Amino acid sequence: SRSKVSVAPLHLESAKEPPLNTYKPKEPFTATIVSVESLVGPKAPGETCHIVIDHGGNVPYWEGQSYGVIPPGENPKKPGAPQNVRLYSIASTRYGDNFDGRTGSLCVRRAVYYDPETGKEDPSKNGVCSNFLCNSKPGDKIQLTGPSGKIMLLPEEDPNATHIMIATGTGVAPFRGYLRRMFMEDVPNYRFGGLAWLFLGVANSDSLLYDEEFTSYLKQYPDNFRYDKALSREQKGKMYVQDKIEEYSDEIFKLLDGGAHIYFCGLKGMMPGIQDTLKKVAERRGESWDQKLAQLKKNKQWHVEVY
Ligand SMILES: Cc1cc2nc3c(=O)[nH]c(=O)nc-3n(C[C@H](O)[C@H](O)[C@H](O)COP(=O)(O)OP(=O)(O)OC[C@H]3O[C@@H](n4cnc5c(N)ncnc54)[C@H](O)[C@@H]3O)c2cc1C
Repeated sequence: SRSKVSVAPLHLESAKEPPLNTYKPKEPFTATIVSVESLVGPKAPGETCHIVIDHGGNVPYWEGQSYGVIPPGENPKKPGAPQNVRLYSIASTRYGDNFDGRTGSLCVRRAVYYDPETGKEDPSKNGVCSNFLCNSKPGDKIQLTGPSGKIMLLPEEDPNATHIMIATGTGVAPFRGYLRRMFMEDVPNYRFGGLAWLFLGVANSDSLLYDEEFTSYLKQYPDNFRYDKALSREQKGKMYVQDKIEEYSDEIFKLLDGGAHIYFCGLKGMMPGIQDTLKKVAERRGESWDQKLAQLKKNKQWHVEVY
């Protein structure tokens, strides 16, 4: 009776390459919604929902990939054509939230349109797929394609590697799946003993996603996990993720020089600030960020999936 949760079926560890494009837009797999829950409190700027989908084992994936969802309806401008696919990073491990290899989960922020001037909402301008997803109920069907993506696959060749994960908002999704695989699940062939460090930037406390889960790893694996948060409307210029990275810049640089992998996922808007900060930090140390970056890319330590 140990701390790691048993997962099945272990034959999901036997594949040598990740599944890709198993289902395509012309003939999607019809999955079923198991549950939908809001992840945020009243003060969040908008709703972010957690959706568990039963694919019954027919649409397996690896951590870090995405599922494509085709919302119902006709393409707003392709008469007789189906809506385009929207991609969502999978937020669960390959065994899924019920530890049985039958489900996958998505972390979806509702894209709501407000008139800038009148602040008035106009539902005809809301994002179609995200609202359809957070409006779903148990038993509803969803058309899935994929899985897709290789950029965010977790490098497992060294089980003692260092992984520094920087997310904003729904960009936390792939990291929830990495971390359950590193810490929560009993996966015999992947026993993590390195350092995983998660930085998460959100608007405020009520907008934190999966905080209870991440906080718990702090108490169980104090030597292998670090977690820092930045609340842009409730912290110590206000607080963005780049500021936290600045705070720990020496450690981070030291880790990157030692071979650490670094990942960024979430809204593309997060990137410019981060890159400014890293250049300024490098400069203070007397290093060229440009040269450092070229080296991290060459060594395959730099992983970005922003949208
Ligand atoms: C690799 C990848 C991973 C992703 N992972 C995630 C994830 O984990 N979670 C997540 O929440 N998203 C994720 N996304 C984004 C996701 O794919 C969708 O882009 C997002 O959910 C919005 O799609 P939608 O169909 O709701 O909006 P769409 O209907 O495509 O609308 C796009 C935007 O246009 C605004 N808009 C629409 N019509 C008008 C109009 N007439 N005038 C003015 N504005 C208008 C809408 O309000 C919306 O903001 C990811 C994207 C990629 C590429």
